Amino acid sequence: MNRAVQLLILAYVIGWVFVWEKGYQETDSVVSSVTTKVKGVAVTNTSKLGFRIWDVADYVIPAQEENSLFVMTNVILTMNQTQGLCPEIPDATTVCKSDASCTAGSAGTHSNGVSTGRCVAFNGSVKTCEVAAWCPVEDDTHVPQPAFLKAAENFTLLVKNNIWYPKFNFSKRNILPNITTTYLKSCIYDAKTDPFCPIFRLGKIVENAGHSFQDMAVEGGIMGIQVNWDCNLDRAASLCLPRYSFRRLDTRDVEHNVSPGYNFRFAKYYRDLAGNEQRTLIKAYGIRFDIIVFGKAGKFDIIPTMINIGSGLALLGMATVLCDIIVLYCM
Amino acid sequence: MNRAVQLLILAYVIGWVFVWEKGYQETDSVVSSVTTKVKGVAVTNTSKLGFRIWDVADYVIPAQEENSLFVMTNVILTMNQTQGLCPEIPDATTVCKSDASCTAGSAGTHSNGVSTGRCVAFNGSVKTCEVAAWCPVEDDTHVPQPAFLKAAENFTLLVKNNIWYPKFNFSKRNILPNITTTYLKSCIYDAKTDPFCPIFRLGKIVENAGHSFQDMAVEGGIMGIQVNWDCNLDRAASLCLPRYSFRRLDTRDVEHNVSPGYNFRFAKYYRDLAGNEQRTLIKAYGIRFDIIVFGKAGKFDIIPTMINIGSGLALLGMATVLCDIIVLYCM
Amino acid sequence: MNRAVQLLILAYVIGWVFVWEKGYQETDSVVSSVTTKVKGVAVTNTSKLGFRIWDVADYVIPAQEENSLFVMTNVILTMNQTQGLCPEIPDATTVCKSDASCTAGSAGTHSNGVSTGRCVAFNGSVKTCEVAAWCPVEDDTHVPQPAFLKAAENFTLLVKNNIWYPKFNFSKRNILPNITTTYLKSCIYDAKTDPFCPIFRLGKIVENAGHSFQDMAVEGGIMGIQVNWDCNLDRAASLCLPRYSFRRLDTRDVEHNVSPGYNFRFAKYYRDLAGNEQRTLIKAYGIRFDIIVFGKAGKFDIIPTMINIGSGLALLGMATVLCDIIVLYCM
Ligand SMILES: *[C@@H]1O[C@H](CO)[C@@H](O[C@@H]2O[C@H](CO)[C@@H](O[C@@H]3O[C@H](CO)[C@@H](O)[C@H](O)[C@@H]3O)[C@H](O)[C@H]2NC(C)=O)[C@H](O)[C@H]1NC(C)=O
Ligand SMILES: *[C@@H]1O[C@H](CO)[C@@H](O[C@@H]2O[C@H](CO)[C@@H](O[C@@H]3O[C@H](CO)[C@@H](O)[C@H](O)[C@@H]3O)[C@H](O)[C@H]2NC(C)=O)[C@H](O)[C@H]1NC(C)=O
Ligand SMILES: *[C@@H]1O[C@H](CO)[C@@H](O[C@@H]2O[C@H](CO)[C@@H](O[C@@H]3O[C@H](CO)[C@@H](O)[C@H](O)[C@@H]3O)[C@H](O)[C@H]2NC(C)=O)[C@H](O)[C@H]1NC(C)=O
Ligand SMILES: Nc1ncnc2c1ncn2[C@@H]1O[C@H](COP(=O)(O)OP(=O)(O)OP(=O)(O)O)[C@@H](O)[C@H]1O
Ligand SMILES: Nc1ncnc2c1ncn2[C@@H]1O[C@H](COP(=O)(O)OP(=O)(O)OP(=O)(O)O)[C@@H](O)[C@H]1O
Ligand SMILES: Nc1ncnc2c1ncn2[C@@H]1O[C@H](COP(=O)(O)OP(=O)(O)OP(=O)(O)O)[C@@H](O)[C@H]1O
Ligand SMILES: *[C@@H]1O[C@H](CO)[C@@H](O[C@@H]2O[C@H](CO)[C@@H](O)[C@H](O)[C@H]2NC(C)=O)[C@H](O)[C@H]1NC(C)=O
Ligand SMILES: *[C@@H]1O[C@H](CO)[C@@H](O[C@@H]2O[C@H](CO)[C@@H](O)[C@H](O)[C@H]2NC(C)=O)[C@H](O)[C@H]1NC(C)=O
Ligand SMILES: *[C@@H]1O[C@H](CO)[C@@H](O[C@@H]2O[C@H](CO)[C@@H](O)[C@H](O)[C@H]2NC(C)=O)[C@H](O)[C@H]1NC(C)=O
Ligand SMILES: *[C@@H]1O[C@H](CO)[C@@H](O[C@@H]2O[C@H](CO)[C@@H](O)[C@H](O)[C@H]2NC(C)=O)[C@H](O)[C@H]1NC(C)=O
Ligand SMILES: *[C@@H]1O[C@H](CO)[C@@H](O[C@@H]2O[C@H](CO)[C@@H](O)[C@H](O)[C@H]2NC(C)=O)[C@H](O)[C@H]1NC(C)=O
Ligand SMILES: *[C@@H]1O[C@H](CO)[C@@H](O[C@@H]2O[C@H](CO)[C@@H](O)[C@H](O)[C@H]2NC(C)=O)[C@H](O)[C@H]1NC(C)=O
Ligand SMILES: *[C@@H]1O[C@H](CO)[C@@H](O)[C@H](O)[C@H]1NC(C)=O
Ligand SMILES: *[C@@H]1O[C@H](CO)[C@@H](O)[C@H](O)[C@H]1NC(C)=O
Ligand SMILES: *[C@@H]1O[C@H](CO)[C@@H](O)[C@H](O)[C@H]1NC(C)=O
Ligand SMILES: *[C@@H]1O[C@H](CO)[C@@H](O)[C@H](O)[C@H]1NC(C)=O
Ligand SMILES: *[C@@H]1O[C@H](CO)[C@@H](O)[C@H](O)[C@H]1NC(C)=O
Ligand SMILES: *[C@@H]1O[C@H](CO)[C@@H](O)[C@H](O)[C@H]1NC(C)=O
Ligand SMILES: *[C@@H]1O[C@H](CO)[C@@H](O)[C@H](O)[C@H]1NC(C)=O
Ligand SMILES: *[C@@H]1O[C@H](CO)[C@@H](O)[C@H](O)[C@H]1NC(C)=O
Ligand SMILES: *[C@@H]1O[C@H](CO)[C@@H](O)[C@H](O)[C@H]1NC(C)=O
Ligand SMILES: [Mg+2]
Ligand SMILES: [Mg+2]
Ligand SMILES: [Mg+2]
Repeated sequence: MNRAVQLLILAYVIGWVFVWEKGYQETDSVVSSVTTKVKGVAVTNTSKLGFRIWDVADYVIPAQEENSLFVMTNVILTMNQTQGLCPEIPDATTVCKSDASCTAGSAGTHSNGVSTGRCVAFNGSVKTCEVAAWCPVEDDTHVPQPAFLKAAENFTLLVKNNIWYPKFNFSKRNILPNITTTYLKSCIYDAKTDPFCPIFRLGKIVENAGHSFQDMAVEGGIMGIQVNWDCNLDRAASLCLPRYSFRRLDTRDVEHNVSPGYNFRFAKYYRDLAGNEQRTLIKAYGIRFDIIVFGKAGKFDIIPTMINIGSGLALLGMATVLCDIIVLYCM
Repeated sequence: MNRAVQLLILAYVIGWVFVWEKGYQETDSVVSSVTTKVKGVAVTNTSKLGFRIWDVADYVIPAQEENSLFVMTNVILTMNQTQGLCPEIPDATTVCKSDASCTAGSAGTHSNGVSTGRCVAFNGSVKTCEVAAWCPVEDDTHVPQPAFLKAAENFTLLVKNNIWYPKFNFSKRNILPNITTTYLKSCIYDAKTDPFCPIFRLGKIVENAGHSFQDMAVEGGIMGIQVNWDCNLDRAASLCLPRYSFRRLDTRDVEHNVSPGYNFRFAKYYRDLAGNEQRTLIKAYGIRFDIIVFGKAGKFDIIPTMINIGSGLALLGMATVLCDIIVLYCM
Repeated sequence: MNRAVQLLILAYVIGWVFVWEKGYQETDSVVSSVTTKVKGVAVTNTSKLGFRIWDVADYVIPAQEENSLFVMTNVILTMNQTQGLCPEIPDATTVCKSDASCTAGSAGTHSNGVSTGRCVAFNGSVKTCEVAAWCPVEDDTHVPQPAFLKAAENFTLLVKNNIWYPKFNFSKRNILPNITTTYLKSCIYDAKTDPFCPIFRLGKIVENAGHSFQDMAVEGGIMGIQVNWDCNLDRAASLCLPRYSFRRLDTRDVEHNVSPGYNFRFAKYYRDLAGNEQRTLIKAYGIRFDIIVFGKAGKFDIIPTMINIGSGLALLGMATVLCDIIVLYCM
């Protein structure tokens, strides 16, 4: 029976290690560079803003990032803001009846300005505390619904991924060598029809993750594009191909709805004829697209092979002899 | 005694491996997304700049980043810069007595413009070489002390961290489900009183790292916020909690004081009525806050358990039999 | 012979493990922070743009990044763009003979505006479809050659790298303590003469990677600066030194030339006296410099040493006894 036992061990070393686990290969991780470009135009003709055009230079903030990009889907605008004194937005906290309620220097965390201790009139019927800030102050109580830039559902995104394995002298990109300019000009990614077109539609990205673009566009969120490289360098180089998957990354609270979506504030600065600073305040809601790249390569190397061989041999002998010892003890 | 030896080995496999090392669990790394928001307003009434307001759109450059943010604490401003010809800032190098000293095209690395080979008068008493640049040139010899935006010590920062373990289908955020909006509106992190409030005060961040905010605010630096997730997925999901620690990341030289702090330059561009380009040059000193997230999860899996079991068995037999061989040789 | 065999095993444990592999050391990975600064000025006197000055605030977009930076080398400018109606750039697709060819709402992915269904005259001889966009539309058919900002070859880049090993309480930077301000003011990196000056010239960076800066500057690309830390903490702290290498990261297609270089679009916004929005559209070509830091440290620890010792002992006995068993079977 010893011979039988030793054989099973031989099976383990040959089938599970060298074949199943490819113990004959050396492994390495990937170094990746990602660049993105978005195309699409949105047109709005609201009464307050008039006729507006939104192109790539308008809704992508900033122009370029690393492994990420942000696309604006909803917006609140405050134009003609100047440094001075103004009343606050009326609420349960800022409403005052006299100067006694207001305290000078009450610069809280949520106050967009520094209170001057004076109770001034926001309009004819309400009176609020006066602050020193950019005036008039922003009113963000009514987020637009549906999204202001809901046409972003039909925008397209090109992902250019350059991967490099420093150990094996192997580099390539996700734009395959058999892709032409004519094909790249009019291709949209699909898992079945165009699995290697590197151009994705944003609405399709959100839908493939199991969500709805129009629901997510009102307040924003985080979407994760996962690129996977599983290349065996013993094969041809044309068989090292990427795989794409999508997942929503921001966790949503439905019991309390604490801190939903994703937004930030930025401004565009101007000057008048007199030289005074002026600005437009922009509260931007939108979706951030993170590109996550995983990849490992394998190439045949003699060292790992030999190491495993020795281990298997040792293992076999030890086991067989262990079995022999146990058999005599049982006898 | 063989029985005794085999027993000790049994102890090793049961106590150190399965229990202490949790060999019965499969492990995975974390995928994290970090978003930040800063609140706070600073007011200055200097003579040169007049009355100014600094809000989040003014001192955070750029509006949003990935795993990082920059807050301005000190500033030098050069307003009304136009492209043309101007003298350099007087020093030991730019001061000239005649056009012979100046050489045309002497565009060095530290020259903010290209020298035209002419010696012009900086003012009535000093004469410096003429350059072609944005004029007038910046004078950064006197860094303001104390910091211009020293009120940034009292600003607050919200950190939103979304973590995902791809292997186990587990995702959550650092804003716990038992945190409400009322609590989040007025909470400040403290290791003892509020260990899970995700809002930190910048001065407290710098102080908890063993430093002083006012000293660091004059020239800037790098501060590292470390988030640690140590979650055992066999337990309840509410026990996967983050831990926060802080450390200053920029190494300071005190023997020579070579390249201290952290600063960069950026500009705001304007136009006049005639269409000529005009700009304000801004040299910004401040602190960069890097968010570093570490996390590993563990969940029970049968494979690792069995593997360890086999190893322990093998080990035991081999050892016991090794001891038996050694005993006979000693005899 | 048993004694001989056991001896060879002793050699393995002593020479390959403890000495060659340093099994007596505990290992750790690095946490790195990278900051960059670029110096250099370019002057152009083209007929369309007039006299222009390009300083660090003009060609670095954005002002600061994380582990990366972008330097502009070529540019196409479209000034005085306003929202309205204008014809498209003539080509094989936009040229129309009547309003029947144009379809209203034909907002494609490659259309910079939304077609209004009208065929208007681009100039006296050609007629193209009308779109609603920022007008006039950009004409990017003729990329300037040689590069507009080809003087960027002589710009210099300072890399400040702060590394930290959390396990061993060891931190330092790539600006060595024996580097002075006088040396840092006028040093350029060279592998033989100045191997530790942290200031690199961009043209030299591209040349050391095996390429030409002027060829790469017309359309741009990605360049990778690799920093390597190989520190043995048992030695003196002054011997933990960085090593620099360079590699081009963007893969180029020469058979089809699909998606070459690297570029993006951004705008500068202005207002007129009447309050209408106006902008300058900028298509920027340039090189992105990615800083990649690898580092592992080793310090003596008793645990790893003991573990290896035990393994070696076990190994020796098992092997020697395995050989003894095999010998009797052969007999
Ligand atoms: C360029 O080379 C790539 C190879 O990386 C070609 O990809 C191939 O694309 C076709 C069409 O999408 C795939 O066929 C598919 O087969 C599945 C069944 O396996 C079927 O369900 C689909 O409907 C489709 O017929 C093919 O699998 C894929 N090759 C792979 C994945 O290795 C691509 O077509 C080439 N393009 C050109 C223009 O030559
Ligand atoms: C929401 O759930 C968290 C659980 O993750 C609650 O955290 C708990 O907070 C309290 C109060 O800060 C901690 O009590 C502390 O105990 C230490 C001694 O261990 C003491 O020195 C402190 O002064 C304080 O009393 C408690 O340990 C902590 N739970 C943990 C760490 O598991 C939080 O209170 C909950 N919030 C609400 C509003 O229910
Ligand atoms: C500051 O300390 C560093 C040590 O990290 C000094 O680096 C040393 O620089 C010199 C000059 O570049 C190197 O000498 C070189 O030797 C090779 C042969 O090994 C030769 O081919 C070169 O032409 C050059 O002579 C030296 O190896 C290097 N030390 C190392 C690498 O450990 C640096 O010089 C110090 N600076 C000052 C101002 O003291
Ligand atoms: N840096 C900060 N300091 C203190 N509170 C903050 C900070 N950032 C956000 N908050 C508060 O946390 C809550 C949820 O944050 P969130 O930004 O998602 O909501 P929000 O309505 O967009 O916040 P806000 O409009 O006040 O900027 C808000 O009530 C907000 O006031
Ligand atoms: N890209 C660069 N090329 C050459 N020298 C540089 C570069 N960046 C910085 N330096 C020099 O390195 C030294 C230290 O850098 P650091 O930026 O910290 O000081 P600094 O006074 O803020 O620099 P500067 O004001 O000239 O921009 C300075 O003397 C600076 O001139
Ligand atoms: N987001 C996108 N959606 C669709 N097509 C795209 C997108 N980004 C780029 N492309 C197309 O891919 C091709 C190669 O991209 P690339 O940007 O390198 O060339 P380009 O001439 O600079 O592109 P363009 O000038 O149209 O912005 C171009 O024909 C471009 O139109
Ligand atoms: C995105 O594009 C699709 C297709 O171009 C739009 O879907 C069509 O929209 C038109 C009106 O523009 C409707 O008449 C059609 O019934 C829609 N469906 C189809 C199948 O054609 C879609 O509305 C666009 N999304 C936007 C603009 O947000
Ligand atoms: C890693 O791969 C690159 C790409 O093949 C090699 O670059 C070649 O380098 C030689 C000598 O420097 C040149 O003659 C070739 O023209 C280069 N090829 C290309 C495509 O540019 C590089 O040498 C490889 N590295 C090593 C260590 O062999
Ligand atoms: C940050 O805020 C604290 C508390 O609001 C300030 O500390 C107080 O400042 C006032 C003046 O504004 C003094 O009268 C008090 O004596 C200070 N201490 C206390 C305990 O109240 C602090 O000055 C602020 N830091 C700034 C503005 O840089
Ligand atoms: C990973 O976890 C998510 C979250 O639980 C799973 O998403 C569910 O998917 C099913 C089918 O697609 C839906 O019916 C549920 O509504 C989803 N849940 C939520 C909360 O959105 C996802 O299926 C899991 N992945 C796998 C492979 O099981
Ligand atoms: C980068 O700088 C070098 C040296 O400063 C320039 O090379 C010289 O340029 C001058 C003209 O400015 C020529 O007369 C010399 O013959 C060039 N060579 C040498 C060795 O001096 C180089 O032209 C610059 N590159 C630019 C401006 O793109
Ligand atoms: C890690 O290293 C730092 C730097 O040496 C240590 O910081 C010292 O901390 C003590 C007590 O907090 C201070 O008295 C020293 O002045 C600090 N040194 C410096 C240079 O700032 C830190 O304590 C170390 N960490 C541990 C756990 O020992
Ligand atoms: C925008 O809407 C107004 C109101 O109907 C209309 O008068 C105007 O012509 C529209 N804009 C354009 C560019 O047609
Ligand atoms: C003043 O403003 C508040 C808040 O928007 C509003 O409720 C109130 O009706 C306004 N009063 C008048 C007279 O417009
Ligand atoms: C800047 O200077 C020009 C003249 O050089 C002047 O016309 C303009 O008003 C100035 N701008 C400001 C903001 O003072
Ligand atoms: C700023 O200081 C000046 C000088 O004291 C003062 O006249 C002015 O009123 C101050 N600004 C404001 C908004 O009060
Ligand atoms: C000219 O400027 C230099 C440098 O700031 C200064 O030292 C000198 O006193 C100035 N001369 C006059 C007359 O203002
Ligand atoms: C841009 O054109 C408008 C008229 O369309 C003109 O008033 C303005 O002066 C121009 N701007 C520049 C910078 O030439
Ligand atoms: C730019 O070139 C023109 C044309 O030769 C010249 O008149 C002008 O003086 C040049 N610019 C400068 C600043 O000299
Ligand atoms: C009109 O523009 C097209 C495209 O640039 C050009 O080919 C053509 O010669 C132009 N016609 C006239 C009359 O300028
Ligand atoms: C903003 O308001 C000022 C007066 O406060 C006015 O002079 C200016 O024209 C306004 N700007 C716009 C764009 O309406
Ligand atoms: Mg709000
Ligand atoms: Mg300086
Ligand atoms: Mg084009």
